[PDB]
Formats: sequence, C-alpha cells, structure tokens
Amino acid sequence: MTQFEGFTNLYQVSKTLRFELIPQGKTLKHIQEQGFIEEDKARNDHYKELKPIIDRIYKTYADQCLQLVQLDWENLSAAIDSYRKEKTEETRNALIEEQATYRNAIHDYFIGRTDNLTDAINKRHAEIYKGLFKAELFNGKVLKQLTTTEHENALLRSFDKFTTYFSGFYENRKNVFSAEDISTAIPHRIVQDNFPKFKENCHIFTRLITAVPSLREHFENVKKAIGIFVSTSIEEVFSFPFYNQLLTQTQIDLYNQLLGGISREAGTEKIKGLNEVLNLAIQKNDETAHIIASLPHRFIPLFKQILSDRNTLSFILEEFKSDEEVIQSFCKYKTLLRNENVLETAEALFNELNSIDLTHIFISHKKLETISSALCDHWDTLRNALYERRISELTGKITKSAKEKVQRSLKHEDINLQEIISAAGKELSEAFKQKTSEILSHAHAALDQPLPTTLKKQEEKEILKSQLDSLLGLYHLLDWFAVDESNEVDPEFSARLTGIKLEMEPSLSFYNKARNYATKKPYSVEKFKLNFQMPTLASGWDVNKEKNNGAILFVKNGLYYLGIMPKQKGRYKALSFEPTEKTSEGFDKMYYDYFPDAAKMIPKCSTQLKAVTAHFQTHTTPILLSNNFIEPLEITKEIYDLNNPEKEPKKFQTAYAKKTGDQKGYREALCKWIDFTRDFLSKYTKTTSIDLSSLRPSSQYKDLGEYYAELNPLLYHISFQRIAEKEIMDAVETGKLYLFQIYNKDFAKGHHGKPNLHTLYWTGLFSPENLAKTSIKLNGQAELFYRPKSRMEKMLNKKLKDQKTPIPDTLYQELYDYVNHRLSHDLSDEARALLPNVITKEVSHEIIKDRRFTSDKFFFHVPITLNYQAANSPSKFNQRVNAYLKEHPETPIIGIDRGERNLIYITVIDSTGKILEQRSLNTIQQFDYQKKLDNREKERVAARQAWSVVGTIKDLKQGYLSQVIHEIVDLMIHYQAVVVLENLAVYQQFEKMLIDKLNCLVLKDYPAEKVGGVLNPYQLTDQFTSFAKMGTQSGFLFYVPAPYTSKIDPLTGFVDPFVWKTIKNHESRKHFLEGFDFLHYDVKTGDFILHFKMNRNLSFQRGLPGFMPAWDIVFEKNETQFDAKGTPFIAGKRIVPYRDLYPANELIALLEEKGIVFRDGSNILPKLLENDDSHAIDTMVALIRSVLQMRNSNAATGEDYINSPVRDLNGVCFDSRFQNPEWPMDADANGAYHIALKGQLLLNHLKESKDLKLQNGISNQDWLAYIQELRN
RNA sequence: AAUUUCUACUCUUGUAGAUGGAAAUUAGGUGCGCUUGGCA
DNA sequence: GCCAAGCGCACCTAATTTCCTAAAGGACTG
DNA sequence: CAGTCCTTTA
Ligand code: NA
Repeated sequence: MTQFEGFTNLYQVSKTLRFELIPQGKTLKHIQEQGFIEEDKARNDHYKELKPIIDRIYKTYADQCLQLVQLDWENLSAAIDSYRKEKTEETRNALIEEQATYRNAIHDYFIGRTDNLTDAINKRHAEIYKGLFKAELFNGKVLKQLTTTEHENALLRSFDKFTTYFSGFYENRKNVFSAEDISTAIPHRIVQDNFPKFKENCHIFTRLITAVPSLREHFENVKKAIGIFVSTSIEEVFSFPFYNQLLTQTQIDLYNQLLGGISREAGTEKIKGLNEVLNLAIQKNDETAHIIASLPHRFIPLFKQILSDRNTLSFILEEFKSDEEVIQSFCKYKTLLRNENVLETAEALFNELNSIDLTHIFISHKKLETISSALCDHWDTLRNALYERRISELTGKITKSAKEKVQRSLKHEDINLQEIISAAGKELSEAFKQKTSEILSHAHAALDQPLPTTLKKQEEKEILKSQLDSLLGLYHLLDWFAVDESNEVDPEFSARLTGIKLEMEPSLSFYNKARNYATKKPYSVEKFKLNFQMPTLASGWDVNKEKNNGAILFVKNGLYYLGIMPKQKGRYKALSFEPTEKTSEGFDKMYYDYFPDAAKMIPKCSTQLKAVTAHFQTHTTPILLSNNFIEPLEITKEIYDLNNPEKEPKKFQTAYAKKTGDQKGYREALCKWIDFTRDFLSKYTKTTSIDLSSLRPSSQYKDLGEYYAELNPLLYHISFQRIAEKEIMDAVETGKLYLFQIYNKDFAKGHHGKPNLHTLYWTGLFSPENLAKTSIKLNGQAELFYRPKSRMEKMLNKKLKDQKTPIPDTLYQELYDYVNHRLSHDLSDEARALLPNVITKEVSHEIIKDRRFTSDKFFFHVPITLNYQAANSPSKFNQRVNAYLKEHPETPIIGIDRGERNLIYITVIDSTGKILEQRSLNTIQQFDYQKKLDNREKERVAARQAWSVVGTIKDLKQGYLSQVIHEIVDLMIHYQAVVVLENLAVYQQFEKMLIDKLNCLVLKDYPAEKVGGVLNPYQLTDQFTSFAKMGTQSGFLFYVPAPYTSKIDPLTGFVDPFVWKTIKNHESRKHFLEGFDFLHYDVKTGDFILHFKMNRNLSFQRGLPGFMPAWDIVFEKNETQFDAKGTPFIAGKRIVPYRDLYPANELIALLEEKGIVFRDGSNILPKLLENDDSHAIDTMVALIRSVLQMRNSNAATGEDYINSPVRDLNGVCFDSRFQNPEWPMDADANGAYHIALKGQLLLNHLKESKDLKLQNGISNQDWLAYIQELRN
C-alpha cells in the first residue's frame, strides 16, 4: 500500500551552489604581492588565444577522415521508412540500433578500425587519435603527422607543466568524435541530423520532377549557372551515393548554396537557388503553380559540421575597425558631397519635372508599389488607377481577357510619370512635391550638420544614424526611376540622374558598414578562473589531496570558511594542521574521507593495473598485490577476464543477461565479481576500516547496479576536528594559507528572515543529522572566480500606504522626483491625489543600484548531491507513480495551458471532472508580468531599430516563471495532484523549470526530518535527461495533445466536425446542405434547430465521428442575458472577420428576403435548395459556419468566450459569458479545463488496465469519443 | 531600493520566492540592409 | 504597407553533452 | 635514484 510521502530518495540530484568569498586578514595583501590574480587572467587569455589554434588539429584531422567515408545508406533509409510506416516499438529499436551501427562506421574512420581502409592508413589514424586528447597535442607530433609559428610556440609553452588546464576541454573534444547518441558529435550529425534531411530532399526532388518534368532541366540550369558540382548531374546529387560527398563543411556549404543561392554586394541582383526558383514558379499563379504548390516545394538545408568553419561564396562587407574610422571616412565622403554639389544637382533635377515632358520620365515597376504606399492611401491605389485608365482606352468589346492583359502588363513594365499623374489626379503631384522636398531638406540639413567627436554616448550614435537615414532616403528616392535603356529616357535627365545616382551609391554600403559597428556589444568585464599556480585547485576535498588540491573548509561559530594553500617558493609543503581539544579557540576543520565510484575505482586500483594486465598477457598463474593493501589481494585470470572480456558486454552486466539469456551464467559472474570487490574493499588502505556489514550476501544481489547503489553511500564520510586559532592566524600572516568566508545574504549581520533554498542545502549538508546519515554530499571540482568592478536624499515605496496596491509606473517616477524636490514642472492631478496615501523612507544609509558590480569580489562555486542514499538513476519511476495513482483514484488534476491572451492559465479539477479552481497567471502578487514582459519586448525591438543597447529579457522571464513554479507546486502538494501540460517560449521554459523543481523538491518551512525537508526532498518527476529522450509521462507530470482542447464544448464535448477547405464552390455548398436532415424554427423557445447525423457529409468532415450519432445545432435566439455580475450580452453572438454577427437574426432576415415561410416549424433546407439561389445558399452556409464557431474573440473588446452551438441533454447552451465559476470563464480556461481532462483520460484508462504502463499518446477520435460518452 | 545570481520588494544596514555550475558545441529567434517576385 | 524564397550583418536565447575524483602513471627535478 | 608533482585513468 503506497503513500504520497513515499516519493522520496529515489535518485541522486546534483546542484551547484554559489557564494561570495570575503578575504580575511592579510589574505588579500599576499595575493597582490604574489601576482596570482594578474597571472590568472594572463593564463586565461592565453587559453582563449590558443584554443582556436589547437582546434586546427581537430578540424583538419576530422575533415581528412570524413573525406574517405564511403557507405551504403540504403539500410538506414529502410529503417527510417519502416518506423514512419509502422509506429511500433519494434521498428523504433530497429532504427536506434541501425543508427548506432552507422555512427560506429563513421567512428571507425577516426579511430582506425574500418575494413574500408588498408592497415597502413588504418593504423596511422590510431597513432593520432590516441594522443588526440592529452599532452601529445602540444608536442607538435600530431601536427607533424599533418608547422608552428614563433608566437604559437610561445603560446604552447605558456602551459608548460600546466596542460591540466585543458582538462574539461579534453572532454568537450571527446564529445565531438564520440560514437554515442549525443548531439555534440560528428557521427550523430551525419547519421541522425543531415541524412534524414538529405533523404527527404531526394524524395521532394523526384516527386516534383515526376509531376512537372520541365522542372528537371530548370534545376539543372541553376546548378550549371552557379558552378557547384560540375562533375555531378542534378539527379545524382539527389541520390544516396552523393551523400558520402556531403560530409565536410565545404561540401555542405556548397550544397546549401545550391539551395539558397549566392548574393553579391548589396544593391545588385542575386543568384537564385533551387528554393527561390520553386518560390517564383508558385507565385506565377498559373495551372502549373497550383500543382507545384500542392507538393512539397522547399528543399531542406543541411546542418553544419561540428567545429567546422562556415564558408560562403557571397559577398562579405569590409568591417570598420575603430570608432573614429567611421567618423573620418564618413565625414570624408560627406564633405565630398558638398564639393560635387550633388544636393544642388538633385534639387535641380526634381525641379525640372515641373516643366519638362513627363511622358519620357519613367518609374520602375519594381518601385511602383513602394511609391504608392509612400504617397497614397495604400500600395493598391497607383496600380489600380493605372488599370482603370488603361481599361478606359481599350478598343471594342472589352472582354475579360483584355482586362487580364492590362493586369499582366502593369506587373512588368515601366510607367512614364505622365500616365501616373493623368490616372491618379493632381493630389499625387502634391504628394510627389512634398515627399521630394521633405527628403531633399533632410539630406540638405544633414550634410551641413557636423558629426560628433566620438561614438561613446548613445546621443552621438543617434545623430550618426539620423544623417545616414537622410542619405539613404535620398538614395532610395533616386532608385524610383527606371534605369534600363528599354524606355525612351530623356537625354539630359537620364545622364544627370545616373551621375548623381552613382555618386550616392557608396552611401548604401556606408549605412551597413556603420550599423555593423555601432550596434556591436560594448566591452564588459567577465569573471575568470583562479588557480594560484595549482592545476588541480579545489579538484577534490579528500585528506590525501589537501596538499595537491590546496583547498579545505572550516566552520567557526556558524560561519563557513574556505582555505587555500598556495605553493611556497615553488614547492608544495602540506602545513599539517594539528587537531586539538575542544573549546580551544579555532575553527572546526572538516576532514573529508571519500572513495569515488567503486565501479571504476576498484578496477583502477587493482584489476586494471599495468602490472596486472602485463602479467596476464603471458602467464595464467594468480598475481598478488601488496602496495596499498593491508593484506595481499589476489587477482586470478578468472577475475581479470571478467572485467576484460574482449566481448562488448561484461558477463556480470544486465546487458549480457538480456542479450544472451543464460541466467545461470549471469548470476555466477555477478556473484564472483561482488565477492572480489568485497575482498578488495577489506584490504585497500582507503576502505579496509570501513564497516560494510550492512551489505547483504553477494548471491542475493540481482544486478550490479543495485549493489553499487548500496555500496557507494558507505564510501563517503565527513567529520570535523577543532584546530588551533593561533595556528591559522600564523598561516594567514605568513601567506601559507589564504582564508575566505563563504558568504551570502543569509550570513549578513542584520539577517533575520528565512534563508535562501541553496543555503538550507548548505547548512543541512553540515547539520549533525546529515553527518551521521548522509543525505547531501559535498562534491569536488569546485571553482573560484574573480570578477572586477563593472559599474559606477529620499526614497519612495512602490506600494501605497496599504501594502497591497502599487503605484503605477507612470506615476511612480513622477512622485519620486517630487518628494526629492527635483521635479521641474507642476505635479499631475492623480499623482497629487495619491500624495497623502504614499509611504516615504528617509535615507539612513546609502542603497546603491548594482552594488556588487561596483567593487572587486571573489566567488565560490561548489557542487553538491542530494538524495545520496539513492541510486544514480531511478528504475521504473513512472510505474512507481502509476502504482500510486491506481491506489488513489481521487487524485485531482492541475491542467496548465498556454493561452492566447494569457501567458499561463491553470485549471484544477478533481478526479471526476468538477472544476475546483481556475486562474490566469498573467499577474501574481499584484504585479502584471504580462504587460511588463510585453513592454520589455517592445523596448528591445525599438532598441535594435535605434542602434541602442538591446538588453535582456531572459532574466525577467525566469523571475516570472519562478513565481509561477512556486504557485504550481503549492497547488500540487496541497492537492497531492497530477500536473498535465501540452505536448509540443515562455511555455517551453516553464516546462523545464517545473520538471527540475520536482526532480528534487525542498520546502524551506518543512523540518529536515519530514518528507519535503532538506534531508528528505520530494521527487515527483522522472530524472531529467533531455527533451528528445522524454516521453508522454514524467512522474506526476503528463503531456497531452493540444488539438480539440479550446474549440470544444465543455457541456457536451462537441466540436466543429466539418473542414471548410472542402466546402469551396456552389455545388459543394449545395451537397453540404443536403447532408442535414432538417432546419426549422422553434416557436416556443424562439431559436432555430439544425439536425445533423454524423454519418452524413462524410466528404466534408475531418474523419472524427466522436460518440454521438447526431447533433441538434441551434441558432440561439439573440436575447440579452446577464452574467453572475449583471453585465449584459447577446445570446448566440458571433465574432467573425472584425465584425459582430448575430446568426439567428441574420437568418430571419435572409428568409424574409426570400419570402420563405418558417414560423410554422417547416423544414427550410428543401425550400432553399429547390429555389436554388446562389447568393442565399452561400449565406446560409456561412451562417452555419458562424454558429459552429464557439471560440469568439476580439482583442479590442477584450472578448474571448466559448459559446456552444449544440444543446446538451439538460437543455443548456454553454456560454462562458454567464461567468459561472463551476465552468470555464473564457476560452483559455476552456483549454486548461480540457487539458486536465485529457490527463483524466490517461488516469481513467490506467485503472481499467492490468499493467502499470500508461498509454502513449491520445488520438483525437479516442479523446472525442471518451469526452462525449461522459457528458451524454 | 541593497542580493552567489535573478525577479518582485522595503515595519527590518535587509524582506519573499526561485536558482546546475563550468566548459564546449549546435540550433533557432529578433532587428536592419539588400535581391527577385506575390498581394486575388 | 504586407508577405514568400533567399543573402549579409548586429546581438539574444536555449538545447545538449561532459565533469563534479582519489589514485595510478610517469615525466621532471636536485 | 627517489622524491615530487603534473598528467591520466577506471
Ligand atoms: Na530570505
């Protein structure tokens, strides 16, 4: 029998804590004298300079290995097809194995174990890959297999006797060449990223060529016109064998540029690619265009190779290199425009247009729509005015063919200025005159305005952009005129225009060159890693490593301290601190005794020793180890062969038992290995004294992971011993010990409130109850940072005299300027009405914005592990949760939904579907986070347009979501409920933050001993790995599809069954109305009733029969109803593209226009069909579509309600405008309600099942039939 | 309007909630400029 | 003005991998 | 030569 408090201590969770370090005594002084911080940055900067140089070895070697790859991808394609064909778990595992096989085939080119290459070439790669992740990179040996310059050689020697600084970097480069299913790797990018894209490209290609064969020669011309793949036809680049030549970045770039085309410098025609050719063919809007548009018509570009440098054949602008370079160069080009008098020449040309012949001044067709939008009401007016005047001068019977010829002519021909004026009216000339002088005056007012001295201030950046906008505005104006000699251009005008047009041409690149520099991020100060010339600083906390790592911890009178022991005179000298009797003044110094993962440390210290492996290469006799063993440990060939099988799975692993299938052999090898580890642990110096009597006999462990999950907690112990006070002050004065105080806001002197959750982890780690039984472990590989300084009366409360209501942001800064007596104008009306109810604080001490960044500070990052008694990973976590849910049928459900007018909307229901609580999370704690987020995004968009600093919105999102995470888990724990989400910005981040919080949930008000306390965290969600590897369920979290959660009637489950893309023409609309049985007027109730059988109109439905065989759709009588607050609204009102529609009144109007008698309950449909009015039937169909549109919304009105078109078995038509709290209050509440109900389906189907496995996915038909069977 | 850091704060030289760091890679987005076209 | 398919640039955002180590191994020093 | 200490490991 399970309980809710049983979901604790199920798997380990690792977190990192951050603190500030406060130097003590002479600590800060000795560091400045030894130059540690100075050389820590220099070594940091040498790393950043050397990293790209070292990457040349990886990039070159990886690129060289990928050039010889030749594989047959036919098997991989068949596994992809079979998984898309049948969605069974057998085809998934077949594809996963097939991908792993191909990843290893690529990996064998790196390590040199592929049968495709000869032994001489195959062995040469192994000699490189061996020393590819250690100090052999710096020998130049690997580069000798593939010449260093003096500065590079000087950079290599900067890490002499210090190559451990690249320790984590070595792991990042193993992630590049790894064969595992990790996205950081090259084999994964080839097999699972680019090939499915390339395989899809081949299918898109052949489908287009078969339907439109003319597209074949057209694609071939694009390939020949660019010059890519000259030795390969267009059909072969869309065949599988060519993908072997698409494994390097240069080939991937050429492949992507065949799809995307090539751009020259700005302002010139671009080389089109395959996707642009298809896009233009569709925009012709002919019969062929509709066929191409029906098929897939966009090839997918391949992803880049890992670590590779992207190449492009397009033009890259020259980058301005300094601040004054843009001022000196622009002012030089700016002062050149005065001497040439290009403004006076331009002002004279546009003044010529008042008297010269305008029938020879031509406007470009590529600019006609832009000019129409800049001088007239819309882009349409000019093209339409020319259309009407040209139709006005056609000859004879103006057919519709002659009109289409006039339309097509206006798309691709230059119009003379006279025909535009004669067709648009005199008001265009006034618009042309006003716009021309407006642009000319701004350019004239900008050439004489001097540039600033520097670009330091934003006000100086603005005037540079303002003058460039005026220059680009004149450059834009000149491009209005046609340049092609196909038109009869004026002799003098075309020569003078082309002259000043080419003299304004460099201004376009100056705009882009200036923006590419002025919008660059300013230099900011960043924290950097400290080492104190110790390559393994704070690597581990063990007592055997205190001299090597030079880091220990103290706790004195509730305060925590970090001690650093630097090298004295370039030599290590472990200043042995002497434990002393208690009560003597000093610090409780921690003694950290730890033996790491036994799965690797025991083989490392015994069975994998070089002497053991070498001995068993020749001899079969046992070998006895004596070094670091209190008694000799025996290694037999039977034991050595178990951990060195030469078969991929070791015989004591579950993989061997699951692959082979012999339980007699598996349980024998498992028992013989556990007995060997017990023999090791009893004799090894680090573990011989550890009492392991709690471990059960070896033959009782079912698998090895279960044994290691019980052994590792016994290999870690922490204890404290008092140290002499006088001994540390000596070690601090001499400089042999640097002492800091591990500090945060909860250790300030004035601190008196609740602690931060991270500090409860910290104090709980060192609580005496945790030292006896370890729940939280202190982990190694900590880091120290040093970030320099970054930045450089009366105060006002944000809330009123009552603490609940806040001052609006528009009135806060105005009141703060007033109480400080620095407001330079009259105080506004409402701000003066809020004056008496305002709370003012007197500045008793300076409170400085961003105080941490104004001074230099040290920082300390240390990782910990919670739930240390549990295993590293859980086993059957979802099945453990589902076992609880079957024993707790009344577990409520919390449905979280992403709304259209709400960031997050939640709805809590009980086990039977009744709503218990519904709320929008746009605002929480009386703060509108939606408006703040939306106003922040507007500011960031305007910042990019104004070349200002953009800023950060991710810090505002996390702060909002944290308040959301707090509110959701409270509802989760109070209700012991299940959270349901949508299956796929603000919502994606909320999902991860919710899983992480429930992976290791600690409530700061619970006592440490209780479930939920710091020593017994809650674990409600499955262990997070990645989003791709996650399924439908993660513990108490569930994911359901979003379709049919909003536009669904919460009283019946009804949805709109028809797809309106198929009801397109008159004959289809007539057959659609013939599928309905009757439509008549109810005299008593006053509304219309439309009866529809679900088995009719099958060609117009979405294929979802649901559960009801028929439905009574009603045209609700447009009465005036009132909600629970007395606010009026019209029943049946619909909002369509917006306008308000009243269908029942619009229907009565239609029937009276046709004289159709309906007040006798007569069936109306046969009368409309027999009369066969084209306009009346199309209106009748539109009315039905409006009635079936439940979700009616208009942003300006604030409306977003659900109004059901069907009446339930209880005679009610649901309308969220009644504001009944028992039911959804709007459309977003209706989504969250039905999301929780989709999760209820999963829990309802779990109890009827005999297994503990949830059903994967919810089909729309199973959901509609389920929810309709319930409500009817 | 102070913070390991973030958000919201101020009866309190601080309060409430949250907080996996670092390294590495990749993908996407926003804005601007430009090219060819579409806007029934 | 909007939109489509692209290209160049500026910066912002997030997903996914690794480690969270004492001790063996061995190159260098005195 | 063996101690020291950075490098590399399971
Ligand atoms: Na607090």
